[PDB]
Amino acid sequence: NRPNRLIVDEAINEDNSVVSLSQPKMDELQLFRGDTVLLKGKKRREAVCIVLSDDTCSDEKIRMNRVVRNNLRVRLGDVISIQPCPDVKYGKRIHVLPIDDTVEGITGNLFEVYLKPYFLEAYRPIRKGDIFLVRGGMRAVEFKVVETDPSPYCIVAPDTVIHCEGEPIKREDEEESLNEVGYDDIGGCRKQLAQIKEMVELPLRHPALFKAIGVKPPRGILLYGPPGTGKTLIARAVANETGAFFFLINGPEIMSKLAGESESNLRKAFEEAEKNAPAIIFIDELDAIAPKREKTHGEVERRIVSQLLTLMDGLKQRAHVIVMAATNRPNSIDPALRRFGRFDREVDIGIPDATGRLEILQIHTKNMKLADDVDLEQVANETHGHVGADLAALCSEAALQAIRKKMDLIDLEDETIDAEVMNSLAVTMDDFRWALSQSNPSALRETVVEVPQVTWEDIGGLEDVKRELQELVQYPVEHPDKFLKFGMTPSKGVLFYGPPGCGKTLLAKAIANECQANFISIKGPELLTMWFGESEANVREIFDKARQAAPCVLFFDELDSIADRVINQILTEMDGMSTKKNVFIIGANRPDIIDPAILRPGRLDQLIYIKSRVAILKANLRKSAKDDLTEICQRACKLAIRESIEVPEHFEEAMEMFA
Amino acid sequence: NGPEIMSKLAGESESNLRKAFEEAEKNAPAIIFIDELDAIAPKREKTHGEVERRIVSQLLTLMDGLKQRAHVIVMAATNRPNSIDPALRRFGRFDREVDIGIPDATGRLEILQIHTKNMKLADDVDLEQVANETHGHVGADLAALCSEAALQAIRKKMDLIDLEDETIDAEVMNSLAVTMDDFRWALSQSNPSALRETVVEVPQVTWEDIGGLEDVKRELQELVQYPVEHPDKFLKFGMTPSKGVLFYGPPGCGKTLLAKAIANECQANFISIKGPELLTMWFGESEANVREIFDKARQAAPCVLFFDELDSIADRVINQILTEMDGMSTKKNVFIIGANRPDIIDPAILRPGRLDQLIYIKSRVAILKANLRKSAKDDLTEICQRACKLAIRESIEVPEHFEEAMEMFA
Ligand SMILES: Nc1ncnc2c1ncn2[C@@H]1O[C@H](COP(=O)(O)OP(=O)(O)NP(=O)(O)O)[C@@H](O)[C@H]1O
Ligand SMILES: Nc1ncnc2c1ncn2[C@@H]1O[C@H](COP(=O)(O)OP(=O)(O)NP(=O)(O)O)[C@@H](O)[C@H]1O
Ligand SMILES: Nc1ncnc2c1ncn2[C@@H]1O[C@H](COP(=O)(O)OP(=O)(O)O)[C@@H](O)[C@H]1O
Repeated sequence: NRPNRLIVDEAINEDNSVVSLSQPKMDELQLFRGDTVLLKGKKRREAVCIVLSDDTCSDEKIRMNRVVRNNLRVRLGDVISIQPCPDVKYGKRIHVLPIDDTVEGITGNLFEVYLKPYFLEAYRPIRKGDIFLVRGGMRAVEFKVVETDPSPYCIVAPDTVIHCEGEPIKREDEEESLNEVGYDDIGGCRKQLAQIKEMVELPLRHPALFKAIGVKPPRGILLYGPPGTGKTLIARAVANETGAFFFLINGPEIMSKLAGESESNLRKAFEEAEKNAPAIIFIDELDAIAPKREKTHGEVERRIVSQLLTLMDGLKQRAHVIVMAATNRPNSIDPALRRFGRFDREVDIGIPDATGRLEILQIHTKNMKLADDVDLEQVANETHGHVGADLAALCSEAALQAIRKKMDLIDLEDETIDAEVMNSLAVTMDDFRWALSQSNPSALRETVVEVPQVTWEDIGGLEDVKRELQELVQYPVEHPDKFLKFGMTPSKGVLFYGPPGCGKTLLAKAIANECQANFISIKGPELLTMWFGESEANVREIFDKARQAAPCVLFFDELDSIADRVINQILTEMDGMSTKKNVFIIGANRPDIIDPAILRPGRLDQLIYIKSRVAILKANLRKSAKDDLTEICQRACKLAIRESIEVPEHFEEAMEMFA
Repeated sequence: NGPEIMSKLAGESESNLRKAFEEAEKNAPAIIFIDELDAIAPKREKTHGEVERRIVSQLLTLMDGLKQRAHVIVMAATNRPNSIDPALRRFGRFDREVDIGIPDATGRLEILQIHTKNMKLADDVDLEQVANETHGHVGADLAALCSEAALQAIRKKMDLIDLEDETIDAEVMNSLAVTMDDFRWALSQSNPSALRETVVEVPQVTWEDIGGLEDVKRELQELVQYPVEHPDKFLKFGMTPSKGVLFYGPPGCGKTLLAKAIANECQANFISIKGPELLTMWFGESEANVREIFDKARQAAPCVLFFDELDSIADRVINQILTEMDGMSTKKNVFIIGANRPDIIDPAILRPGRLDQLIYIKSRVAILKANLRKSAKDDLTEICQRACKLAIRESIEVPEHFEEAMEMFA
């Protein structure tokens, strides 16, 4: 019913002048490639840009970056009308202007700097009144098309004289900034972002629905993670994204107010968020305001939490507010905010994976002229355990470096601090090398969630167990119905005991690869020691970030390290682990100091043990002449590389009771 | 609302509680319900305040001030005996405990049913199923589920169909159905993580899941199957029934599946307090947590208690379980089972007034029949499982394997 209309979705191609559809739709709409389309959005707007194809598009959702989307006064979810519009004629005169707030500080001629680079061989269809963004000179510039000759919309051709006077246009009310915290600004946090998104989607963008309805719509949204994971952003952006009024509550701020005035604030906090509703009240650094754990010692520290819990209930479904809190971990927060009616929806944000950090890194360089030798992916690679902040700060450092070298030293000619300068000012792969080898690479590490990369290629011999695990996992994850035709239910865990350097680990990380499910490597030394004292509570937390990161396979290497608390605790959270969910559990030199209970059912009821020393030499020199296991292959790669520096091709020089 | 009553200026707090009763004593009969009390009156070791102390008082000053003629029944909701101040327990204040607990198999169903008495559930919505896989949830958990699952429907079908237009009206929601795929989504979320604890269920397993050793089988039925159905037949001899029994021996022997069974023949609940568990996964220094167990024990009667893996641990925990063992009103349905190391076992536990009954655990030929019942026609289970597998893995590759799988103390 009404084919020409489709639901706006985020864009894959960040290029302003393009909207991409799915092929079947485009044929249904007699649309080709270079095809120029017309777009009628909300508030009576029209945005004529170019349409393309896209395999991951929806047969009814038109992908489109925020520019083309704000130029329609549309949010993500609203549906627009597309219509082929090939009757556009090469402009003649394109009189434009910069929104006075993206230019405050840049001197010189904009045109030459941002305009020309922008249009040169693009022919970007443009329509009178469109606000488009240009990233150059190490920042962002918003330009408003004031008057276009082939009116309304024309195609900026090479012969279309593009005028630019000198009276930056004041930013009109409704024309929200494009420099605004957006979805496109958050990277690496895909799957979980996607979760915040649906929770609010309904109550936040479809208000009335919760009037003609009587259903419990989340109110409190808690975000977990370590400082710099990007909660604020993910927050300010989901609000800035769905047209909600965003009202912030900086936790340290709310404490730095006279003993009492504190309250009044939180109250106005909600008293103002309940005004412009839909609205998201974001409590930043909550663990500072409401940490009623064993740090709760105060005649006023207690009144505050109350006052907030008195409001974290006071809000009715009709209020149209979704309160979002950002704490660090289950224990930083008061166990009373967990009540069902307050902050009941946890969303774990975590450390960005290999790909993440890249996106992230990419996201913060969308302005600086990176060099041809800047392999951002590289930067992403050697940075193993960083968070957003760490990664962003890096781009600033690395960047400032450029500016600290080339430019001001060249002060000698003079101080032309202008556009053309920053514009051509490049940041080479040596600027990141400097930024990285600093006093900032020291990132606050913790337990990471990655997607196993190693397959069965890095494990030779013992192919006995290999064809076994694939049956307790490679079948209940891809073949769900084949496991309801027998009656029996899958195992919750398994155990791998034996001598060191045997293969257990490289196997546990492997088994997950064949299921594309994450992994969690909780080393033995580690829970007890390097984490937090008396942390039988830290253990339940592990499972939280475990069952949540599903599909996944858990693995506690070196279980012999430790019926005591820790063990018994890992055992308790082992039974309460919703079996009917993707939460596998591996185990790990001393089958004696091992509590038999761990051997017992409902836990590690599976018992395994670890030709071999002939093929484990092939998968140990693959990426490495043609004539403990690795303790030798390494003493060779060395005497082999030390023999060259002194022709890349050594060895002679290197040379059951329990079962 | 307890947090509410604390979030008021140091002092105004009182005035409230007073009007609280000053208004409830007006429209009386009336029930003054103190929500989240453990926040107001937790005079346990968290009682550190020149004002935290005045409040509790002020309330205890009223929790007495009320006369029979007042016509008010004050109801408090706390989490456990220790969350509350031991002074509210005085006879005259809050003296009547009513333990609400985690909903059993049937419960969760009703519950689930109760929150869908409005949404057009689909013909393929087996609510009982939802009830089944959700083992340890509470009301909230279960309700929140219906909302999630529900919103799901509304988040799919409807607004996507925004394309026609936004007719948010009755006929829409009316025909808007919530399928068994909406609950599948709601369940496989970040909410199924329910706050588990010790549950009270009605043993389902009978004597069918235990073959061999029918010696003890015809024994327990005499210390329970007779004093629960035949009360007078136990006052015609003089002797009084045993308060407990003990089952020691090698692993995977049958003790547990027996303790849960013995209760089934009496339709009496059961409580499985695993060994690792009291000490570890509960709360530290919890010789007080142990008396609590008996509280939720004698209360859930008729019932049979069972501490599996007693060898895990005269120390506190044990001695404590022993103390609350004598003070356990014998003239009430409070049986007590026990549970690989008859050495690290304090003889006192062997002694009378406790586990004066001592038992030990054909067999490995019939324990194979009750292990393949609901499962060809040509440690005990450590094999029957390696078979059901190589049997189902042999099909995915026709539902019918084995060859492939293959006293000092007494
Ligand atoms: N099957 C294998 N294939 C390739 N390399 C292996 C294999 N087994 C052991 N290694 C090498 O031996 C070292 C120990 O590897 P790993 O398998 O990760 O530990 P582990 O045997 O599981 N540890 P542990 O639990 O203490 O016995 C590594 O540096 C590997 O390169
Ligand atoms: N009599 C029995 N009938 C059927 N199955 C049994 C029997 N005894 C043991 N099993 C199996 O053995 C495993 C251990 O069962 P269970 O009887 O519950 O423990 P237990 O012997 O009481 N434990 P423990 O106190 O450590 O010796 C289970 O998976 C059962 O299926
Ligand atoms: N996942 C990410 N992708 C891109 N940028 C990120 C991400 N996480 C953090 N950042 C950047 O790091 C900084 C940290 O932001 P913020 O959300 O406020 O931190 P916090 O998690 O402490 O609240 C921001 O300026 C943001 O742009």
